[PDB]
Amino acid sequence: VGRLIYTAGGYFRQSLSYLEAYNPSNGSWLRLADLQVPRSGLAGCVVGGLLYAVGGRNNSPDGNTDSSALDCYNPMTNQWSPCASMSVPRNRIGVGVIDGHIYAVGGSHGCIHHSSVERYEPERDEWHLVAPMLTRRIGVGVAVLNRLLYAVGGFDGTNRLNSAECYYPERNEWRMITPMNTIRSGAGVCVLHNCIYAAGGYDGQDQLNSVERYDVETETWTFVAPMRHHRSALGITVHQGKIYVLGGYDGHTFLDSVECYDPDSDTWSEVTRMTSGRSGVGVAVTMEPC
Ligand SMILES: Cc1cc(C)c(C)c(S(=O)(=O)Nc2ccc(N3CC[C@H](C(=O)O)C3)c3ccccc23)c1C
Repeated sequence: VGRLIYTAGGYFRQSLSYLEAYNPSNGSWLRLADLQVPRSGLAGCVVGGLLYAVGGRNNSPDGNTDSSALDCYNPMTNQWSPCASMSVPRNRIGVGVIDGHIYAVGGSHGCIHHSSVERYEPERDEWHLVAPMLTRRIGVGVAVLNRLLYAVGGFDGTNRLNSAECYYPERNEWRMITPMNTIRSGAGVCVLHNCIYAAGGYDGQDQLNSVERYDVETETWTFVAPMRHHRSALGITVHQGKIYVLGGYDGHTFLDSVECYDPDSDTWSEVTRMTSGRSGVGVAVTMEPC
């Protein structure tokens, strides 16, 4: 359910199919069952000890193709299993989980930028569209806090976004929440305690290192200790009350750089480095493969 940091897919010269797990308890990396198709700018989530890869795109030399797929990886069997496909392909996707259901936010398909949202029901192996986001959003940040889905930043088609909105599943509607202090396309969005962190990204001109959090109670975005490196198209996850950023693009290189955020000590620290440097990775935390 939650023990190893899994890094699914990514990109470096082409869309990677790598599935490496990191043990923060001994700094080790474990290469596992490669993804059936390589994918990049996909989402990674965990539902009931099972790891899911949602969306992305296969930027290959033989031709680039956005994904509608939702694969499943099992730490016990160390196997990938193709599950029910989402109505649409969604590259630079956003995913969150509310009450054991995967929500698939925005993402792009060819020139189209999606405003749409779809909900996977693992018990039935079905995908059903729900009300769409108020804005079209790619490279969107998605986080669930208090059984509410939040879509942070992204790119509408014309503008890079600082805006964010919340989804209330019962009413099946989206309302805008306080906008960020910074414009963030290709952010790294997660939830730690009661705050929603939006780290790095691209403000239209440069890769960001700034990390700002949204406090739900107070409804205000606030800056915190910046990251060591500037990153857009980065991996983010929370493990044992510490935010972990994974790779991404700095403006010059596709980083191998993995940083941990101690919110208690308000500090970012170089924790390891992924085998290969890469961007657009899918990242989730679940049980070891034993
Ligand atoms: C540098 C770069 C160039 C190429 C050719 C590709 C293919 C990749 S990628 O695989 O990682 N995909 C992604 C490219 C660009 C992204 N955002 C970030 C900022 C950028 C913008 O508004 O300018 C759009 C992404 C966001 C989330 C996930 C994957 C993203 C990368 C990062």
